[PDB]
Amino acid sequence: RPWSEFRLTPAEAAAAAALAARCAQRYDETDGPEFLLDAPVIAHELPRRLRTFMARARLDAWPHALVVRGNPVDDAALGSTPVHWRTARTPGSRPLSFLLMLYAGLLGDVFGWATQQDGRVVTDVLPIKGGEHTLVSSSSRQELGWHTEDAFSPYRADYVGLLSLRNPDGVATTLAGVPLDDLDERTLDVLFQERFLIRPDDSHLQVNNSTAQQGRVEFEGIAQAADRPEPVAILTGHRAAPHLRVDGDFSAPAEGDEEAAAALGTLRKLIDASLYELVLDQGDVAFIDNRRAVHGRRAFQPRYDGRDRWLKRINITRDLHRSRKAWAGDSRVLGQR
Amino acid sequence: RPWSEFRLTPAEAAAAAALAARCAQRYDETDGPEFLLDAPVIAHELPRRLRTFMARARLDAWPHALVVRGNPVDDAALGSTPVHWRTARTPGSRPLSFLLMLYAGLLGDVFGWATQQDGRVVTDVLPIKGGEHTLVSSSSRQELGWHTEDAFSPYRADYVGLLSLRNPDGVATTLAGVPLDDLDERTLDVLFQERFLIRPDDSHLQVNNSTAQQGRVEFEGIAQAADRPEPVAILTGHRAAPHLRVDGDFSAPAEGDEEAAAALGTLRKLIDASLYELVLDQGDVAFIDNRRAVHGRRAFQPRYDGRDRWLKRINITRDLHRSRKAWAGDSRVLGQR
Ligand SMILES: NC(=[NH2+])NCCC[C@H](N)C(=O)O
Ligand SMILES: NC(=[NH2+])NCCC[C@H](N)C(=O)O
Ligand SMILES: [Fe+2]
Ligand SMILES: [Fe+2]
Repeated sequence: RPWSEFRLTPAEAAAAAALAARCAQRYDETDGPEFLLDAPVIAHELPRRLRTFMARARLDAWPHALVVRGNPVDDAALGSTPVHWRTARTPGSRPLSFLLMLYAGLLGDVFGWATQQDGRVVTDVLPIKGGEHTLVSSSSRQELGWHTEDAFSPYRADYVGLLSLRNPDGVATTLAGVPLDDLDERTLDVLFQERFLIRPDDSHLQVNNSTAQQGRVEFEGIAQAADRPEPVAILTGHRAAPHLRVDGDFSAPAEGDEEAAAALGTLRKLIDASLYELVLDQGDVAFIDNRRAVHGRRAFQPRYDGRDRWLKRINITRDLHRSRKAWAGDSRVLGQR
Repeated sequence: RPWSEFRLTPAEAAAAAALAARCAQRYDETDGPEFLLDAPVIAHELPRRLRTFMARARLDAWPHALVVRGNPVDDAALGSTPVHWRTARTPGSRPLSFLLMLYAGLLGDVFGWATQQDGRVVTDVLPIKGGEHTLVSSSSRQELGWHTEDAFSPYRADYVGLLSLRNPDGVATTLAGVPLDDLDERTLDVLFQERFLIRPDDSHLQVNNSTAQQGRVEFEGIAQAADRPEPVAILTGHRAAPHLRVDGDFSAPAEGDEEAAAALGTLRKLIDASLYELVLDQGDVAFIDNRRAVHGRRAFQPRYDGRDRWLKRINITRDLHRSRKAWAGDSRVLGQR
């Protein structure tokens, strides 16, 4: 497969769950300063074979994601899928939120955005009634188009963690790498040049955060990024294994640049053609390499009966200090005037 | 102090030493692929209080270095200081080399250069007879001028680890941060612009590596960087806490750019004025933040009697994949044609 996969034994899965439950019993919340600081060290107590996989798989040159299968989730204990992310920090999902953060701590520094889901570090992906055909992760009936997470920002995550709390109908996450087998060298050259506009996605809009959140200054920076985007490259680094920065619905060529436009149009077609599926079943966790791959989610018919698909999500950077300009006044929650 | 300091208790120091000895007994060498992959996970077995310090101190906004005091070193067991780095992998220094790598594994991904000390990851700092007045770390009588480690390279370390095997006369390492209390905004503006040349230092020259090393292709990239340096900025990131990229002996203004020259001249004067001393006594380890601080070493009279000052050194990056263009054919040893 194009991702690296690990399956917990029942004993390993139970041990990780017990550790997460212990943390949930000793800390007030996942996003509190105390657990944010302690989690990477507590994560050292996770099963050795899992720690070995995470340390090595992160250093491999090829995988689009690190996938860990086999975390038990009891639907009765978990309770119904929340109707909105606002009310999604349910007691039943609490230990799994701690588990996600522990796993994330093995890969890097977790963080959130001042302008997304009220500045939470652990966020929620679930269908919101009335928001089926939006461009945000709470969509359903409309496919979530492929994207680099927070592509607009130089402080975007290196890894995006997704823990499936439930996914009864097996809705697929989509993934694609750089279509290096099909990009001609001229097109590749153009994609490496600063000739593209990438605007913030709709999750950073005031309407998709709680009221009175909301007037906070960090939405100014989002407005600037949308109104006056600076030209940037889509590809960076090594020509034989480039890093990728693009969003199918929020990228554009630089104004009047038809060669750049042609390169982007070609890239869209090649990514559409090479897009593949990863189904995160209940208890599966994926850490998507946000530099090597774009990701999305297939269209699905939401249930709205209390058993809708539901993920916990977390943004991870290899170096928090890279984003210090955007340390709102925290750190761990990013944004700018 | 401007650095963050931790002192091992005798029990903690002994436990860390036992772990390093265990590793030395089970692995053939520190730089072998096996220990490079395993060290970050084995490091999870280090004393908890040390792991907590390393996880937290790395995330603080202020320190120029992380300093760990109190590792025992027995001079009788260590043996005489080597006459050259080539012959410096002595049985007596072996466990301490493993210890350094374990500590480094808590902070990030270790790596070396194809063009420095024969591509070794764990390197040596000791005085070489005849090389007293050189610009390299084996100098003595001539002060080692302040510098960002490998300032010429975009793949330079985030942290530089220095473990003092011996330092009988207490020779000081020098450190300085960005002189933010004295840089006027115009000068600061200019330092943030791509108007400076930074060439590779003399440690990357063929003459300072073993013969037949030496014709290898990576020296071509070093020649290109020296002959045709691309203009780069000295300061990056947040204006209120910038990252620093400069070398007192290998930096220059862009050709004919007198405003840039004035800014560099001013910076030299301010760094010279704010330079301070850190003495790494026997058994002390420092991890210098290579983005926040420049460092050097005071002039000293070498002994050449077998008890000269001697450090083990290691380069650390928060993300190895940042340098994939320069993965010679390894990774862990960097360089380019
Ligand atoms: N092409 C897109 N739909 N981009 C936006 C992706 C979803 C966005 N990151 C969110 O959490 O809502
Ligand atoms: N200004 C300088 N002397 N720069 C070079 C610093 C020493 C070099 N990094 C070495 O290990 O030899
Ligand atoms: Fe996403
Ligand atoms: Fe140095």
